[PDB]
Amino acid sequence: GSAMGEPDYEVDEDIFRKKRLTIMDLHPGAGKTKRILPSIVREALLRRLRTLILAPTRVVAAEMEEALRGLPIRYQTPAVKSDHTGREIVDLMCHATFTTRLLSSTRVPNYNLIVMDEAHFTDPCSVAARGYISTRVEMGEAAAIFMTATPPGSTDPFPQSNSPIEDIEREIPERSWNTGFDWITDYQGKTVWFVPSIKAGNDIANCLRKSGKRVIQLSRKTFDTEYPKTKLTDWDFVVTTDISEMGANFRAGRVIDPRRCLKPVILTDGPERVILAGPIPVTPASAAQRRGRIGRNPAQEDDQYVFSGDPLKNDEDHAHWTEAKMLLDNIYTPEGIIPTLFGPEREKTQAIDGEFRLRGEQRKTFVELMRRGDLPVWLSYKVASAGISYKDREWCFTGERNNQILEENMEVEIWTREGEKKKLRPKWLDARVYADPMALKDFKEFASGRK
RNA sequence: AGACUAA
Ligand SMILES: Nc1ncnc2c1ncn2[C@@H]1O[C@H](COP(=O)(O)OP(=O)(O)O)[C@@H](O)[C@H]1O
Ligand SMILES: [Mn+2]
Repeated sequence: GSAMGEPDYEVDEDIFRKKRLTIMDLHPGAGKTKRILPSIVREALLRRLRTLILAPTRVVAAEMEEALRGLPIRYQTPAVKSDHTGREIVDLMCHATFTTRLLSSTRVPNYNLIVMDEAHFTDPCSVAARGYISTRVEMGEAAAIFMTATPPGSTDPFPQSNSPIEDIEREIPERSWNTGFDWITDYQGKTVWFVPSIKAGNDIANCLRKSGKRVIQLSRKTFDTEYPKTKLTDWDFVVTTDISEMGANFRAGRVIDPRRCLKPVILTDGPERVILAGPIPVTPASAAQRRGRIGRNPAQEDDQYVFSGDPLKNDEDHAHWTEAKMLLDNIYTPEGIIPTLFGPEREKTQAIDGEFRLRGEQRKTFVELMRRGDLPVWLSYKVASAGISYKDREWCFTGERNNQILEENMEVEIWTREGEKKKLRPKWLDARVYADPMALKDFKEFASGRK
């Protein structure tokens, strides 16, 4: 038994058995991250188990550190700074960090216990990680615990909460607004507002500030200096991307959720390419996670969730299912086994197995294009499997006529390392490297030979 | 688009 949000003395021996995958399917705010996880970790240390803890984002990682503070844990994330002796048997890192380590030339510890928090995360690295973890369990090499309020197959956008939630459907502005949305600024409590992009977040946040509102902007770019500020009394609005979709304990009163996002889609009609489709409705699991940011305080009973529109459950055309398989086909078990996708996430798209297997230098190039080149999984796969080296940027110019990249209606020119002037016309098109002007600048640096 | 950047 336990009290005071403190960990339970009693932990089930069942969850530590090899060949055992435990799905902890508990509602938002039940105590997965900050009460259950510490109990498991303390009991893992006593059992002397080589242990891996996985967070989807740095927001979840920071939440974990608060609960795990004092324990001999090795943090492998910029989100947390702590002294490490080097003899820690418990490692903590993000989902994508682990997949990266699995794809790189050196070698993950042989964990016999793996705890993945937010085991529904649809980021391609997270899906591939679940594939690895579930084969390790199947082989009898590890015990694993998957913690999530929205396990695969979740259709309920309004799950159980610690406190009653007032669900309100209203129109929500995507852009700045002069007028017509007084309900946003008339509210007295603290609001968490989910935006599909940092661009949209910028022009919504400066719109709120000119109304004398204290606004914190959260994303991958501002996390470091800004997340400690949410752990304060000095804010009205948190305008956040999906970095805060999971795990966050903002201690707020309201979530504004437009329930929209841009989705990468692989197009198969004609030459294969990636587009950014949408904005389209988010999944029921995303809506449920976002709503899960509030109604967490049993002493605070009038929290609000303001949303717009229905969710869209069908995401089979989302590129993350192909890309997860592109990664997992190149990940190997120490025994030699390529892992298969976690049960519930199989046949989201037409497999077939080992289709994305890369050889020798191609697998290294594949990883290098993602980690050093900052290119998406699909694009990196296409370049690597064509036998192109990481530093060979020819493919950025040899695309068919229709692949010519435009910026402000003008044909993009690249000046190369050697002073050639060439039109940006890549052989493979991925809208993620050209849609946003900031993304395109980075891709222009890549095409130059300067990345 | 968003997330991750470890050894
Ligand atoms: N720093 C804190 N101070 C007070 N309460 C907290 C703090 N962090 C989390 N909580 C509360 O503890 C409960 C469980 O938190 P958590 O473990 O994050 O739940 P879950 O991971 O299942 O969403 C929630 O009610 C949450 O609001
Ligand atoms: Mn949690």
